[PDB]
Amino acid sequence: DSFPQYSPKMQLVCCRAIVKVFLALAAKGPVLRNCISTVVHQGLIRICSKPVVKVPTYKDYVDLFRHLLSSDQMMDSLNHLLYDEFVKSVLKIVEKLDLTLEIMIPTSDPAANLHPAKPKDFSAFINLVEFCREILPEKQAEFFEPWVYSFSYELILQSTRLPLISGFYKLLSITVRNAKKIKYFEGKYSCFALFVKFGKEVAVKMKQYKDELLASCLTFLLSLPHNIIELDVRAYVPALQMAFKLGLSYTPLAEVGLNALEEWSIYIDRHVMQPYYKDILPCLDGYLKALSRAAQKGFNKVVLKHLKAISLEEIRIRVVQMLGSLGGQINKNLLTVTSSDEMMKSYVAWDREKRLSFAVPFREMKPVIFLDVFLPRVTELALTASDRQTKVAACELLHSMVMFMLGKATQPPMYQLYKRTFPVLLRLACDVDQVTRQLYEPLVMQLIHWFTNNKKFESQDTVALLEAILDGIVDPVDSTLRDFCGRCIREFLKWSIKQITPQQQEKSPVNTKSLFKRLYSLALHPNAFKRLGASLAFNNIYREFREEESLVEQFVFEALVIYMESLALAHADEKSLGTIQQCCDAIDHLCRIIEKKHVSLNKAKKRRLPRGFPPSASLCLLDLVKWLLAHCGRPQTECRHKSIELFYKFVPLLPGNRSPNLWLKDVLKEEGVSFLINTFEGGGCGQPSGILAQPTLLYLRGPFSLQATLCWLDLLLAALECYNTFIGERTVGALQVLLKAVAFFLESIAMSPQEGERYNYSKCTVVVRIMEFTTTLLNTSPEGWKLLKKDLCNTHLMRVLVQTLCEPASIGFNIGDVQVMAHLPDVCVNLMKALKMSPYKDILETHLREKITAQSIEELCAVNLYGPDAQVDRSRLAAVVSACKQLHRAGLLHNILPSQSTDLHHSVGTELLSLVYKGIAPSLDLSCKQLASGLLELAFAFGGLCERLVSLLLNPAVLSTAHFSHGEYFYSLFSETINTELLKNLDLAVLELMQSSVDNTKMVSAVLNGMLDQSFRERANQKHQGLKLATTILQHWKKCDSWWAKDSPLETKMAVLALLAKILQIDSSVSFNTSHGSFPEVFTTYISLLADTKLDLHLKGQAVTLLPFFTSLTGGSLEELRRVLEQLIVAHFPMQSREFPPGTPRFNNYVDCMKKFLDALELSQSPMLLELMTEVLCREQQHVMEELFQSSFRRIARRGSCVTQVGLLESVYEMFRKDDPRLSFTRQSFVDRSLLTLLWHCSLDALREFFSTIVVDAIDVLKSRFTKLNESTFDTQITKKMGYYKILDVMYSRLPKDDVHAKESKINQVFHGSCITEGNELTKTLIKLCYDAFTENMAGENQLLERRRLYHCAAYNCAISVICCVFNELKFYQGFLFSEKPEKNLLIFENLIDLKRRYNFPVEDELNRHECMAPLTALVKHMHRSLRDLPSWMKFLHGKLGNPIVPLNIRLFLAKLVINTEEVFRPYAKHWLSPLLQLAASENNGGEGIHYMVVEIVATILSWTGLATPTGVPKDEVLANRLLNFLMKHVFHPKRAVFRHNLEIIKTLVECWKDCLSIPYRLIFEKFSGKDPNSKDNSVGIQLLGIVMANDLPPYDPQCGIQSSEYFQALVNNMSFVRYKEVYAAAAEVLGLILRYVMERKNILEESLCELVAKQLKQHQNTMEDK
Repeated sequence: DSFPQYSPKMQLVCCRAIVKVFLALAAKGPVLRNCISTVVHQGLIRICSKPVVKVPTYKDYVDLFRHLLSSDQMMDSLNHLLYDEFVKSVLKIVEKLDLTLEIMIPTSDPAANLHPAKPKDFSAFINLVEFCREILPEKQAEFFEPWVYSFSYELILQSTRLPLISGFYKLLSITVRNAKKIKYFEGKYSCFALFVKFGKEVAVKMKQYKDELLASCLTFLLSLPHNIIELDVRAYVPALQMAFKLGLSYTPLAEVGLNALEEWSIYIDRHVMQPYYKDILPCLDGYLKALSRAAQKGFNKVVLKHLKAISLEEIRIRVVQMLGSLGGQINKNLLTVTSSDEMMKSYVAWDREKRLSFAVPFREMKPVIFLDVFLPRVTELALTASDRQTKVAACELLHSMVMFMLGKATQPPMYQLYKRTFPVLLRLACDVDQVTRQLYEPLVMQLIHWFTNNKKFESQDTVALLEAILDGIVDPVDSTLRDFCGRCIREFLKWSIKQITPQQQEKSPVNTKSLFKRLYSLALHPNAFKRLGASLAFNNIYREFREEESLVEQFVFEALVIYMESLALAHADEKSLGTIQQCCDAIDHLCRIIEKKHVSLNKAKKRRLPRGFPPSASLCLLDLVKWLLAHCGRPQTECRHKSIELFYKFVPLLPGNRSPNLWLKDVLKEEGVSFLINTFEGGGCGQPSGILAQPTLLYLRGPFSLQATLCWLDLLLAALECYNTFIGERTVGALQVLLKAVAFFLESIAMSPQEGERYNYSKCTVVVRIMEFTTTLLNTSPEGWKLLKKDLCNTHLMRVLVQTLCEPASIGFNIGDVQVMAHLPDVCVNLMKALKMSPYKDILETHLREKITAQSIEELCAVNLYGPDAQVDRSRLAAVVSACKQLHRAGLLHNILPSQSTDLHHSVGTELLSLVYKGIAPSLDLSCKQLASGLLELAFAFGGLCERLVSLLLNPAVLSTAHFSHGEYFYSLFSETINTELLKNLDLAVLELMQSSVDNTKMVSAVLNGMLDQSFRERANQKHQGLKLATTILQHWKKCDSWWAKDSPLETKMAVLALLAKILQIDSSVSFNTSHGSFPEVFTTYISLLADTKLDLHLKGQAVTLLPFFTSLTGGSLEELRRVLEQLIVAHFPMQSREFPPGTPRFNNYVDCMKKFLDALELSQSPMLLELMTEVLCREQQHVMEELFQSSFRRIARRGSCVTQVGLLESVYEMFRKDDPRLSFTRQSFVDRSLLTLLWHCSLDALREFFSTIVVDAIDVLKSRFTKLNESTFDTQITKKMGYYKILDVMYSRLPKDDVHAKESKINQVFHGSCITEGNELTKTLIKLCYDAFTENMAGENQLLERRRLYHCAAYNCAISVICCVFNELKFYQGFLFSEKPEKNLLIFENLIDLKRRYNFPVEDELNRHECMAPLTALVKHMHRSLRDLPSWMKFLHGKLGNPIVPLNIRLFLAKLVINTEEVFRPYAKHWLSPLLQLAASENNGGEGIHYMVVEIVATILSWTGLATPTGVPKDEVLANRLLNFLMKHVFHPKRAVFRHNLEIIKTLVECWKDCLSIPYRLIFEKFSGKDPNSKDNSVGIQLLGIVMANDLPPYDPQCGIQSSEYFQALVNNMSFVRYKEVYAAAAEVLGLILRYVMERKNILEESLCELVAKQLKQHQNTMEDK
C-alpha cells in the first residue's frame, strides 16, 4: 500500500524484498502457501480501494505488480504461481462486488437506471478493470493458457446478468486477445461454441449502447479471431463499419478497426469477403480528408538531468498503405458507391427560390444578402464542429437565423424550409453539450407553443413540426432523441388543448383524435422502432389525457386492444431491443387508469370499436373481459401473459365484486363445459384442437421445416401455460378440464448449423413448462391423480426427468443460456417434492434407481481425477454430484440412494470422505478443487459424520514430500465447506473439538479461529449462530484449563487472548455481564493474563483492548480489576515523564501502551479508567504526548449518556478535592488540564447537576479564611481555591443566562431553596469574596508569592466570567475589577503582574501567554459589543499606562492588551497613541530596546493613520523624533529579511512623518562615511539616504552636522570602493536622484556635484571599463 510513496531507484529494493519474502513463504510445503493467497488478494483490495482518477492511484502500482508476474530477477539465488494466484484473486474480486443498478420515460438503458447501489463498489470495479488491462496484455505465452476457459465462462456469466456494465467487455477483450496471441480455437470446443454464441448475442445487443459502452463492445467484438469465427460474417459487418464511422474522434477505435480489417482481409479467403467489401470500404474515405528554460546556456551537465497514444496522421498513412495493398480489383469499391446515398442529397438546394432577404444596414446603401445560403453550412457547423468556440458561435448564429425566419414568416411560403430545419433543432436541443442544451430547449418549447396556438393552426408549418417530432420519436439508433421527442409530444398534447377551444376541435386536422389515430397506425407497423416509439408516445402522454374526462370514457378500450395487439406483434423481435418493456409499461398505466374510472362508471353507452372485435352496438367492461378470456391462449408469450394477468385483475372489477372462481362456475354452468376447453386452445382460428395432435397430422412429416415445428411448439406452450394458470389458482377444478398433444413430445426429446439451436431452445422452453405443470397439478389436488393418463409416459417423463438431473445436454439444453440453467434445479426439485407425496413415488424411485446407484457412483469415481483430463472424467462426476445435491434438496435421498450402513452412517458418505481425504495425498487446479468441494458437500449432506469429520481433522498423521502434517492440509485446502458444515451441526462439534485439546492445542486453536472467522463473516445474515457459538465456547472453558498457567509457553497465551477478543466482538450485547454463568472463569483468565511479569507489555497492550468489555461489572469485581490494574501500572511504569530516552522501542513501547490505554478509555466511558489515566498523566510538568490526552478527553466528553458524564466529572472532582499529602503541583494540574478540559471542550446541557452538587460546598471553602501558619497546609488550600474559581468560571462562561438567572435547581441548592431568589443574591455572595481576592493587601507578605499571584489571576478570571454571565447592561466595573482604591493599598494590576523578571524578548511569545491575555481580550470585545474615552476602562488604563512612574512589566502588559484588540481603540485613538509612542520611544525597554514591542507599537500607530498624528503637540513630537533617531541608529541587523523589514517601517514612518521635523543627517553621514575598500559599512547608510530621498525629503544641509562640501564628497567617493555591486550601484542611484531634484528645484548647487561626479567617473573610464 505504501509503495507509491517512494522514489525512483528506490522502487526496486522494495520489489526485490517482496519477491524474496514471497519466495521464502512458498519455500515450504503447502500448509502456509495460503498466506500468499491472502496477501495478494488483500493487496488487490487495497489497490482497488484507492480513488479513481502525493495522492496515489493504481497507475503508481502498475510497475510494482508488472515487476513480478514474470520478471524473475534471480541474482538473489514462482512466476507461474504469482500469475495464477493474481488471476484467481481477480476472479474472487469480480465475484464478490455488488454492481447492481437502481433507478421522464427513456429508451436508453443507462439513462436514469445508471445509479449504482454501492458507488464504492463501482469505483473499485473500474479501478480493477483499468489495472488489469495493463497487467495481462502480455507475458501470455503459457500462464494464461489454462485460465482461458474458466475466465471467459465467469465473464460471460457475470455480463449476461448485467449487460450494460462496461468493463466486462474490456476484460473479455483482454482474454480473447490473450487467446489470440497463442494458437487457439483451432477447428475447448465448448469454449469456442459458447464464445460464438455470446459474440452473436452481443453483436445483436450493442445496437443501443452509448459512447463508452459501445466503444467497449466494439473493442471486444473486433478482437475476435474471425479466421475461425467466420460463419455469418454479415452479423459482424455493422460492428466494423461503425468502428470507423464512430472513429475520427476516438483514435484507438480506428486502430482496432484497421487491425480487424487487415486480419480479415489477409487470413480469410478472398471468396466470402469479396461480396462484403462494398459495405466496409466506403466508410474508409473519411480518413483521407525544463530543457527549454535553460536553452541558451550550453548543453552542459545542467541539462543532463532534464533528459531523465496513437495520433491521426499515422492512421491515414496506414489507411493508404492498406488501400494500396488491397489491390486494384477491390479498391474501386471505396469510391464507386459514393455520391449516391447521402453525399449528393446534401448537395441539394433546400428551397427552390432564395428567401430570408437580409438588408444589412449601412450608412447609405443598405445592400441585400440572402441568409438561406449560409443555412446548409451553419447547420452542419452547429450539429458538429469539433471546436467549442466555433460550435457556440454557430449555435448562436443559427438561433438568430431561426428568430429571423420566424419573424419574416409573418411580415412568403416557408414550409419547405421548416422541414429541413426542425430536425436540426430537435437534434440540437438534446445533444451532449451543456451550453447548447441550455439553448434550443426553450426555443423548441416556444416553437411548440407558437405552432399549437390558434393564430397558427391547421397550417403546413404546424403539421410539418408535428411530423418532424413524430419521425424523431421513431428512428434507427438514437437513444437520447426518442425521450426528448416524447417530452415534445407530451408538451404538444398539453398545449394543443389549452390553447384550442373545443368548438374547433371536432372538424380540424392535427387534433387529439387525429394524433391518437396516428399513434395507433404506428402501433401496428411491422417494424420494431415504429411501434416502440408508438408505445413510448402513450408512455409519455398517460399523465395527460387522464386528468381530462370525456376522452377516458371514449377510447380506453380501443387503446387497450390496440396496445395488446402491438405487444403480440412485438413477440418476434429481440428482447434486448426493449420494445415489449415500453408496451408493457403503457398497458400497465392504462390498466391502472381503467380500474378507477370504470369501477364506479361502468356503463353501456356508445364507444369506439377496437380492432379485431365483433361488430357491436355497445361496449363495456364485461365484453372486454370476455374477449380477454377468449384470447387467453395465444402463441405469443408476453401478450398471453399480459392478457391472463389483466383478466385476473378485471374479474373482481365487475359490479358483482365476485371472486373469479364463482364467476367462472356461473359462466360454465350455462355456456357449457366445452366452451372452456377450446377457449384454452383457441385465441384465433389456429388450434391444438383441429389438428388434435403433434407435428404428425400435417402436410409433410419425417423431415420438417423450422416454421411448422415452431408453430406447434408455441401453441402447445400457450395451452400448457393457460392450463397451469387456471388449475394452480383455485378457480376451476382439475377434473373440469380433463391435453393429448403431449404424447409424441416425450419422444421429441431425441431431436442446419443454427436451426438446431433455435429448435432446441424452443423445445427446452416447453419441457420445463411441462414439468412445472405436472408439479402444480399434483400439488393443487391429490385426488386428481387418477385422471393422470399414465404419466409414466412409457418411461419417458421419468426419462426426461432423469436426463434433466444428470447430463441435461442430450435433450436440448446448450451451454451458454445461463438464464434457463439457473432455473432447472428449482423446477426439478419442485417436481420431486410433488411426486413423492402423490402415489407415484414408487415408479419415480424405481426408474431413478436404473440410472443412479451406489455402485454406479463407485464405478464412476476413480483415482485418475488428479490427472490433466477433466472434460471426460470429471464431467460425469460433476453431473452426478449436482444431481445428488438437487435430489437431497427435495428431501429424498435415502430412498433413491439406499442407506448402505455398517453401524450408523451411510457407506456412500464415508467412502466419499475417504476419497476426498486420499485425493490430496500422493495439483491446485480450480476445476478439480471445485469438484472436490462439491463432493465433500454432498458427502456431508448425506447424513452426520460430524464426529468423524473432527476426528479426521485432528488426526496427527504425517505424510509429506519436500513437510506439513496430514489432517492439517485437509483444513488448509478446504476451509469453507468444512466450517459451514461445522456451524450447522454445532452443540456436538464443539464438544468433540475441545474434548482433545491438551495434546492438540495448535490444531484446535487453528480450527476454532477459522470457525470464528467464518461465523464473523456470516454476520448480518443469520445474526444468531454467532452468539450461539460464542456462548457455547464460554460454557466449555474448564476443559481448556491448560493454556493459561506457568506452562504453555509464550505462543499459547497470545492465542488465548486472540480467541477471547474474537469471541467478545460477537458477544456481550446479550450476555457476559456478571450473570452469563461462566463469567467467573473468563474473568479469572483475564485477570491472570493481565498480571505479574509474564512477558512484554505489547500483548498487555492487546489485553487492555478488551478492557471495555470488562468495565461494566459491579460488586467487588471492579475492586479486583482496579487493584490488578494499579498493580501492573505501578510495576510496569517509570514514574517519570522521560525516564526512557526517545528512540529505542522502550519509548515506543511506552507510547504504544499509553495509546492502547487511551483507546480503551475513549471507546467506553470508564470513570475507573479515567481516574487512573489522569493520575498517570497530570503528575509531570509536561508529558511527552500531551495532545492525545486532550483529544481523548474531547472524545469522552461527547459520547452522550448524560448520567455518565456527570459521573466522570463527580469522580474526578471528588479525587481532586480529596485531602491527601502531596506537592500540590499534581493538585493544581488535576484541574488545570484534566477537569477543565472536560468542562470546556464538551458537556451535555444536563451538566448543571454537577454544578448543583458543588455550589453548596464550593462557596463554603472560598468563604473559609486562610491559615498561613505553615506553607505545607497553605498551598493546598490556595490550590483548592484556584480549582474552585476555575470550575466556577467555566460553568458560568459555558452555561447561558437561563439556568443561573432563573431558579430551577441551583438556587434550590443554594441558601434555603424555594425562596424568592429569582436569579441572584448568591452570585453577589461569591462576587464579594472574589473581588476580595486579587485585591488583597500584599503589604510585606513573604511566604508565597508566585502561588498568590496565580491565585489572584484565577480570581480575576472568575470575576471576568461572572461579569460576562451577569446582566452587564450597565457599567458595573467602577467598583468591580476596575478603578480600585489605591489609597487603601487595594492595588489590582500591580500584584498579579510579576514585575520582577525581565523578559529577554528576541526580535525573531511570552507576554501573550500571561494566562490573562485571552480572557481580558475576550472581555474587552464582549463589553465593546455590550454597549470620548470611557472613564471606567478606557480612562483608567490610559492613566495607568501614560505615567512612567508605574513599573515596566505592567506597562508592556497593557501595551500588549491594547495592540491585541486595537480595533476597539481605533475610534478613540487620540489619547492612546501618546502613551503608546512614549513607551515605544522610551529607553527603558528590555535590553537594548525590545524591537518586537516597538515594531508592533509603530505598526499600530500607522495602522490608524488619518485619525490621529504623532505631531501637533511638542511632547509627542520630540518623543517621535527620539524614536526615529533610535530606529535609524539601530536599523542594522545582519539578517537580510529583517533588514528589509526595518527599512520598510522607516519608509512608512517617514511617509507618515512628513509633517514635523528632522532626519539624523550626522548619523547617516557617520553611517556611510569612513574609508573601507573591503567592507559594506556604507551600504546601509546610503540605503537610508535613499529612503530619505524616496518621496520628497531633500538633503537639507544648511545647518546640520558637517558642511555640504564634506557631505557630498563623502557621498560621491563611495563609488571608488569597487568590491560589491550594491554599494556603488545604489550610491550612483541616489546621486542621480539628488541631481534630478537639485535640477528640478531651482538652487545654485548642481554644478558642483556635476563636476565632482564627472571627475569620479573619469577616474574609472580608463582603469576598469564595466564599473
